[PDB]
Amino acid sequence: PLNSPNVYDVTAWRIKGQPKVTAESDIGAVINDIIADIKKRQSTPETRPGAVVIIPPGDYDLHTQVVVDVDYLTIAGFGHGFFSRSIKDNVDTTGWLNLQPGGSHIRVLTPPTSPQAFLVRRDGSPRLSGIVFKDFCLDGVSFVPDGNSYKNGKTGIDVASDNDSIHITGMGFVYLEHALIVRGADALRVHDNMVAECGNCVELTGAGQATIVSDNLMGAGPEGVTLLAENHEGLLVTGNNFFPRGRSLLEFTGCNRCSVTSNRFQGFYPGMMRLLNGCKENLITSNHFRRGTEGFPPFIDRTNGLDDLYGVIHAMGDNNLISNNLFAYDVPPGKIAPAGAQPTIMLIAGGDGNVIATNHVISNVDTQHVVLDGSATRSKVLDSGAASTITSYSPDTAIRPTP
Amino acid sequence: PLNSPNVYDVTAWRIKGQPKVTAESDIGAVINDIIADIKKRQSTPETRPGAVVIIPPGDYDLHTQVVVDVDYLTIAGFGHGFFSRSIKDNVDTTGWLNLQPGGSHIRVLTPPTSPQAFLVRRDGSPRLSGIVFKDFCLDGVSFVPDGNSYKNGKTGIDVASDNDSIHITGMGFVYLEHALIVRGADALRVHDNMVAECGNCVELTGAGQATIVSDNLMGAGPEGVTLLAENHEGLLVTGNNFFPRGRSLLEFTGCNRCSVTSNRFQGFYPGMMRLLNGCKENLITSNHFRRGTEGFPPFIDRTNGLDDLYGVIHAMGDNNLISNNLFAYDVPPGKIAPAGAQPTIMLIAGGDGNVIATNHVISNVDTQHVVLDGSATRSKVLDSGAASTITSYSPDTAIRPTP
Amino acid sequence: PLNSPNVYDVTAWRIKGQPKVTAESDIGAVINDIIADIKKRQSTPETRPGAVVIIPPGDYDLHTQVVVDVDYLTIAGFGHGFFSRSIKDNVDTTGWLNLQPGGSHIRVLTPPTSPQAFLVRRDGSPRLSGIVFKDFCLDGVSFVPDGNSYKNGKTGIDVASDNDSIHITGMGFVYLEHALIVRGADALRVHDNMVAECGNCVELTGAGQATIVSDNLMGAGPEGVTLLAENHEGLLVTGNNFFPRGRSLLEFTGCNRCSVTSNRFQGFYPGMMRLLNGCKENLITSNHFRRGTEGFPPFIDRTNGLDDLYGVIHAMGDNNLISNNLFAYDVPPGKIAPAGAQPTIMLIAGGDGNVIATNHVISNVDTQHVVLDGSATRSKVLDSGAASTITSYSPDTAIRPTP
Ligand SMILES: OC[C@H]1O[C@@](CO)(OC[C@@]2(OC[C@@]3(OC[C@@]4(O[C@H]5O[C@H](CO)[C@@H](O)[C@H](O)[C@H]5O)O[C@H](CO)[C@@H](O)[C@@H]4O)O[C@H](CO)[C@@H](O)[C@@H]3O)O[C@H](CO)[C@@H](O)[C@@H]2O)[C@@H](O)[C@@H]1O
Ligand SMILES: OC[C@H]1O[C@@](CO)(OC[C@@]2(OC[C@@]3(OC[C@@]4(O[C@H]5O[C@H](CO)[C@@H](O)[C@H](O)[C@H]5O)O[C@H](CO)[C@@H](O)[C@@H]4O)O[C@H](CO)[C@@H](O)[C@@H]3O)O[C@H](CO)[C@@H](O)[C@@H]2O)[C@@H](O)[C@@H]1O
Ligand SMILES: OC[C@H]1O[C@@](CO)(OC[C@@]2(OC[C@@]3(OC[C@@]4(O[C@H]5O[C@H](CO)[C@@H](O)[C@H](O)[C@H]5O)O[C@H](CO)[C@@H](O)[C@@H]4O)O[C@H](CO)[C@@H](O)[C@@H]3O)O[C@H](CO)[C@@H](O)[C@@H]2O)[C@@H](O)[C@@H]1O
Ligand SMILES: OC[C@H]1O[C@@](CO)(OC[C@@]2(OC[C@@]3(OC[C@@]4(O[C@H]5O[C@H](CO)[C@@H](O)[C@H](O)[C@H]5O)O[C@H](CO)[C@@H](O)[C@@H]4O)O[C@H](CO)[C@@H](O)[C@@H]3O)O[C@H](CO)[C@@H](O)[C@@H]2O)[C@@H](O)[C@@H]1O
Ligand SMILES: OC[C@H]1O[C@@](CO)(OC[C@@]2(OC[C@@]3(OC[C@@]4(O[C@H]5O[C@H](CO)[C@@H](O)[C@H](O)[C@H]5O)O[C@H](CO)[C@@H](O)[C@@H]4O)O[C@H](CO)[C@@H](O)[C@@H]3O)O[C@H](CO)[C@@H](O)[C@@H]2O)[C@@H](O)[C@@H]1O
Ligand SMILES: OC[C@H]1O[C@@](CO)(OC[C@@]2(OC[C@@]3(OC[C@@]4(O[C@H]5O[C@H](CO)[C@@H](O)[C@H](O)[C@H]5O)O[C@H](CO)[C@@H](O)[C@@H]4O)O[C@H](CO)[C@@H](O)[C@@H]3O)O[C@H](CO)[C@@H](O)[C@@H]2O)[C@@H](O)[C@@H]1O
Ligand SMILES: OC[C@H]1O[C@@](CO)(OC[C@@]2(OC[C@@]3(O[C@H]4O[C@H](CO)[C@@H](O)[C@H](O)[C@H]4O)O[C@H](CO)[C@@H](O)[C@@H]3O)O[C@H](CO)[C@@H](O)[C@@H]2O)[C@@H](O)[C@@H]1O
Repeated sequence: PLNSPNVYDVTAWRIKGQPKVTAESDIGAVINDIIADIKKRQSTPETRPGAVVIIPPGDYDLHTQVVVDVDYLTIAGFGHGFFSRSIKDNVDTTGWLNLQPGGSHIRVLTPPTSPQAFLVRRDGSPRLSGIVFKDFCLDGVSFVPDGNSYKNGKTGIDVASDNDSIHITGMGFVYLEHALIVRGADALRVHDNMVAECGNCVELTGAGQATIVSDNLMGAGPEGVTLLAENHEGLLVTGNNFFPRGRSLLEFTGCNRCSVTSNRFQGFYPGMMRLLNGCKENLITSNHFRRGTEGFPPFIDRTNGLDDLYGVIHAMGDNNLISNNLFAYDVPPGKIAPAGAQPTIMLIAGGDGNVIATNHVISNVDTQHVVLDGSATRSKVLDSGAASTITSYSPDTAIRPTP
Repeated sequence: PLNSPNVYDVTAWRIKGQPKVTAESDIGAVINDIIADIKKRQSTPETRPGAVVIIPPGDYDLHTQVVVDVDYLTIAGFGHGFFSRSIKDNVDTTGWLNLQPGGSHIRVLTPPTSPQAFLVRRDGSPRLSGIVFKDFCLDGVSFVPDGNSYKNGKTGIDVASDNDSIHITGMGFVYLEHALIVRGADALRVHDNMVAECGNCVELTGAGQATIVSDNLMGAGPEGVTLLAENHEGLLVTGNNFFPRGRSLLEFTGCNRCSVTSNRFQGFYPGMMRLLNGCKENLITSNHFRRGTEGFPPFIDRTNGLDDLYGVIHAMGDNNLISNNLFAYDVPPGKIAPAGAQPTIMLIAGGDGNVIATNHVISNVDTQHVVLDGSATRSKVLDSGAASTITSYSPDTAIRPTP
Repeated sequence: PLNSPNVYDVTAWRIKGQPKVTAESDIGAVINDIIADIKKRQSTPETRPGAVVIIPPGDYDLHTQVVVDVDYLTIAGFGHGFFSRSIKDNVDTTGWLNLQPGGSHIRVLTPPTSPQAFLVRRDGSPRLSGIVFKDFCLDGVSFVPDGNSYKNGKTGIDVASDNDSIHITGMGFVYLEHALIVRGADALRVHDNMVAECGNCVELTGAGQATIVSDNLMGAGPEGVTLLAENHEGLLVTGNNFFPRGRSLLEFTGCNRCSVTSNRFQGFYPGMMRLLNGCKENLITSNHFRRGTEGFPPFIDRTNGLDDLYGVIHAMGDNNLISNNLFAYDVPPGKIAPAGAQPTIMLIAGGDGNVIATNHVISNVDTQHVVLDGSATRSKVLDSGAASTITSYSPDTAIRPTP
């Protein structure tokens, strides 16, 4: 294709001894054989620049899990190929000109014994570095036992060992229980992807540093996360459009000194944003939050099991700045839990020194813009509603009502 | 080029029955023939993954409108090829080493009755999904009757059918009356494009959902729009650099629960930002606004017909938050209209519950930072200027002057 | 590879009469020969659409400086190939599977008399236009006399003449004294790059207009700048993750009407953000600032020579809005300079009309959240700390303490 042995076309690669295996029959087997060829040629720590695996547009079955254990592997297609399998699965499709996702289309047909399509893992040293996934489609094909479960035990990309400077861009993920998992992410960029109709979209697990999640379209399922970060420092979440129907849109546990700025959040359940287990010194600013109710009939009675006192934002931690956000709450009074409750927009569930400043709230019913738990200390609430919209169970909250 | 029938090189493709037609002579005919080949091979609703059309760098004439009616079509070049035809058309080009745009360079030479270079449209179902335009140049070549009219009736890309997950990235648009139009956009991304010296840059028409317009350079002409959205819900506009000389830089009509955050706006006329016809619950925050005067001699006496009482931001609708913006106004007193008037920076033209908070204004003349129309109800103006810079003709506006 | 003479593969291109000069031995010489071939074929101002130079993954030595003097040259690899040479140089690498960066990997081995790998420069008109550098790695290989000096006199990309619509995206820069310098930038985009372990990351010198620096990961060295801009107008800095250890993370000199919004800033020294020499009318909003101390043993005793009274933000100029930011200051008393001093978070060193509004500061010791020099005029401090945390030596500062 190019005059370099480090450029692979999955549609041109023949597996020695298995002449019937094609990218169409098992792209997993073809890419593992390509990686074996890389490891054969690149055999010292000063001769391992990696390679690019090109996936032309087409339909490819993946039966065999790909183990990515080399630095600077690029897996690159020519399109994210996103298609709403959720709408297809729930309407009359008579006369429809297309019935599945496309582009550089990998159908994830992994067994339960190796359920991640791409397992990015190296035992040993150093951190896996500079791996790129871009411009292709990972499709779990079906949920179990029906299209509305958001369950199938399949993962698109699982990075399971400490990693540096990974770049996930221009991807499409659809109908995976877990689209993308990255554990121990250092200097990760999840940028300009379509991650929708997955049980869970992006899970940043274990710990992380200096990460950017930007310019993504994401929608998850009601038992799953849209974006989750665990023990991240300096994660920046910006320019994302998060839409239903994750249990949450943004969930941090033990994340400190992170920034969630300039995003759009639309959810159908309480607890769209959760800062859990002592999140400290986070900036939650310049975001648009819309709490609505489900319009799509197959999900109308589906819930994340939380009531409207949980908060649109539910925060437990110290010295977070929740500022300069707009909250638009519109839930029919008969869909509010418990019956006759004032919904909570921002709940300070616990912690010291949290500051809520310049937030504009619109609701169709009487709401508490801010509730602060009895355990909250040295809280500040400025210009985020009339006195009558701010509930401090804590005796020491300083409150400036909107004039 | 690759071992897939779904990868096309426009410079290698021969049209059966028209053997002398090349990408150089009519790339539109070549791409139409390629799309016919895709539809011949991809002949069932479960065998349509689409294809990539590759445009090497070069000068290509497009005479025949391309009709894109297949899902997951990627059209990709290797460069946006942007060149200022505006400077070229208006100065002495003696000894100039280049006189036109380049990269993957499509000269748009469409007939007046089929003027859009790319018409993206399908009659039937489902929505066209996952189409990608990237990394090429669409050039309208000339404006008529002269280079400064911003008129030629040509469009770069016109999406005229309901669409899902379209991605427009790394493009160059120049000297088109309309660069990009997208009707009924759902989960659209207009990302990291150069759209400049077009009459109109980006028109998001009809209605839309869950769209991101991010990281673009845009500049339009005095009778057209830079970014227009009509009846959008959850549109996120972030990281854009909007420069002159559109009639407006951002124009929303009937848009609700949208966000315009972390952009740079430079305009030479009033009405740089317009929220029109009852826009509700939009966040307008963390933007830099610069109102100046035309410095390029060919356009010095051009106007958009609006006076300085119209506003840098003109807002008509309910419950918008306009916060944490900087406005730098510098217009020679002789060019301010009406004669001797104080320019208006933010005009609330009408609507209920709008909040203006924490805005810094600089002006070379005495200005009203905020004017509220008499018809505005339950408005708040916080820390957006001294009492002498806020005019509320509405009697129920709550004003906290900057201390 | 494709049926166009404007598509070059550096691994396929042979220099006629120099068969020993390959991409591997001197990719500089190869690309210079490709540019001579472009110039020979594209011989008139109406036949210069430019070309693409494709860099497959591999290890390539660059001994000869590349002179880019043609419009619409795209130089494109398949991977940024980033690897921490800094960690590699300072820890036990026994059993390490990789010891250097990779991807589309250019080892910069330039002579001291032509030290920039890529010099983008043209004498004559018009401005160089539409040049693209994407998806490859520029590696300076070593700092001298040891890995921790940040010194080698090498530059990755130096744009030395006036330019329009340049695009730098998906790049990796490592172990260069200067990664990227762009003089006289007009409509430049530095987007989604990895620029780390360089003495200086991005220097926007001379003057500039309408530029975007977005979605980058950047880390410099203690004598150098992360992002520098000189006399820029309408620069937008957004979505970036700036980490240590530059002298500063953002340094503006004489920049006016620019915007720094929705970024993450982590530094180990005072003066993380500097608005120097009369910066006017800039927006600094919705940013996360973290001032910490060096944790990586090899750099523990390194400093940028400034004391803790300099400021996390140091501003000298008029009418800047510094609002809606979070500052997390944690420096052990034994590392504060001078010993026993009260650190300053935001210093207004001078100028007229600066506004500081809605800033949340956390500090491990008592700090002055805001200090205004005696020379400051018409300053506003709103909701950026209790009265005991704001010090105005200027008599005309209006202060509203946080309630
Ligand atoms: O909530 C987001 C979440 O839901 C998913 C599906 O599980 O996305 C659903 C989506 O639309 C829901 C909505 O419409 C469904 C509908 O169709 C669409 O197709 C139309 C025809 O061209 C488009 O014009 C329209 O814009 C599309 O939304 O399906 C039926 C026909 O197939 C129509 O009756 C519907 O219009 O359902 C309610 C019904 O009132 C509407 O408000 C929605 O448009 O959700 C968003 C909008 O809420 C949209 O992007 C999706 O299509 C999943 O992808 C997400 O995770
Ligand atoms: O003094 C700063 C100094 O200490 C270091 C670590 O030695 O960092 C601590 C840190 O937090 C200080 C902070 O919280 C302390 C602590 O508080 C929890 O318990 C309180 C019960 O009294 C609750 O009120 C509070 O909500 C809980 O978070 O938090 C730690 C758990 O992470 C526990 O070790 C403590 O018990 O002190 C006050 C409360 O007293 C809070 O406002 C702070 O969060 O200091 C910085 C803030 O300056 C913060 O990042 C750290 O976690 C060291 O690095 C510092 O130099
Ligand atoms: O307002 C943006 C809008 O206008 C367009 C043109 O229709 O962009 C023009 C632009 O600059 C206007 C400005 O400069 C014009 C001038 O400078 C250009 O050319 C020089 C040499 O080729 C370059 O060195 C310089 O950087 C260019 O800007 O062009 C003429 C001929 O070269 C010179 O006489 C000018 O100096 O006009 C005045 C000076 O007359 C300056 O204040 C301007 O810079 O607008 C922006 C800056 O305002 C800049 O990026 C553009 O070049 C169009 O592209 C936009 O939609
Ligand atoms: O009570 C909420 C409940 O109603 C639903 C629709 O059944 O949504 C309405 C909505 O808006 C409420 C809001 O505006 C009402 C209305 O106002 C227009 O007319 C007024 C009188 O001339 C003007 O003062 C105002 O500026 C106009 O916008 O808007 C409707 C059309 O969109 C008209 O039919 C109404 O007359 O009520 C007050 C004004 O009384 C405004 O602040 C509101 O915008 O409710 C939500 C906000 O809570 C908003 O998104 C909706 O448009 C239903 O969905 C809700 O549960
Ligand atoms: O309406 C604001 C608008 O007016 C201008 C003048 O057209 O500013 C008026 C304003 O400032 C006056 C002031 O400006 C300093 C000046 O130079 C600074 O910047 C240079 C780099 O760009 C440095 O080399 C120099 O050392 C700096 O002092 O700023 C301009 C360029 O930005 C230069 O033209 C100026 O020389 O002049 C005095 C010095 O005499 C300074 O203290 C001021 O900063 O006037 C009021 C104060 O009365 C102030 O609020 C305004 O900024 C224009 O620059 C503005 O955009
Ligand atoms: O400050 C940024 C600046 O420093 C550079 C190096 O010059 O980046 C360093 C970095 O980490 C510093 C840190 O840990 C380094 C350390 O750990 C890494 O490796 C571990 C697995 O081997 C990972 O689990 C961990 O996440 C990595 O940070 O490297 C050594 C070898 O592994 C270990 O001894 C270290 O623990 O140093 C202190 C402790 O010494 C920790 O607090 C830090 O994580 O900083 C960035 C994050 O901004 C991270 O990616 C780097 O590894 C340079 O690249 C930057 O300009
Ligand atoms: O499933 C809902 C039932 O569970 C309870 C707990 O037995 O509600 C849990 C719930 O709301 C609790 C709530 O109240 C607590 O704190 C108050 C102030 O400190 C105190 O007076 C209450 O006695 C105590 O229960 O939390 C907030 C205050 O933080 C308040 O608004 C709530 O009433 O926990 C979630 C919040 O974290 C809510 O979604 C949920 O309702 C019982 O009350 C429910 O019937």
